[PDB]
Amino acid sequence: LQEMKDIGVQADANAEMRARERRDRLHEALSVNRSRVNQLEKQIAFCEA
Repeated sequence: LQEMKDIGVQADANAEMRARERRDRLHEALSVNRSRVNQLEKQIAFCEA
């Protein structure tokens, strides 16, 4: 219990599932946005070349 107080995280079950869901969809959205950026950058390099 002292360890719990030390870590000091509420870690509610609802909170945990919700948190993992949001952060995971954030991860994938990040990846997609970066992929889009990469594609546009490649097209632009193509135009220059």
